[PDB]
Amino acid sequence: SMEQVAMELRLTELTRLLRSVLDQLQDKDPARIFAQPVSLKEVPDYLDHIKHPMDFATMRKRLEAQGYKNLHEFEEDFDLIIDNCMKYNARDTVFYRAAVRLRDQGGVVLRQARREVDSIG
Repeated sequence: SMEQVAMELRLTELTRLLRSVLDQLQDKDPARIFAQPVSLKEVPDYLDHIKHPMDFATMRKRLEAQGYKNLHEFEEDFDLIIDNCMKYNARDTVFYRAAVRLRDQGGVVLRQARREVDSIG
């Protein structure tokens, strides 16, 4: 149907916008602390602590399969990155501090992405 195609073009366009958001958020992590999944070889107890691990590479895989239907889903995954780190790591660590900085810097990016998603439809 033409309607199914139109819906597919919208998903494609949302995918484009989310890729640009993802790039901008990941620039706010120049240490690449959140680039890859926490290694279960190096942190063997991690899944006893954190039930839904998340990282930028895993988001990027989802994004490229057009697996985010809306901005809310993408923000949920970004929030898991931050929130997981802030639970596993103590306040006095470079990890926790990186998460706070990412949260604070990313909020600005996400605020204008929400306006763009709404605006363009």
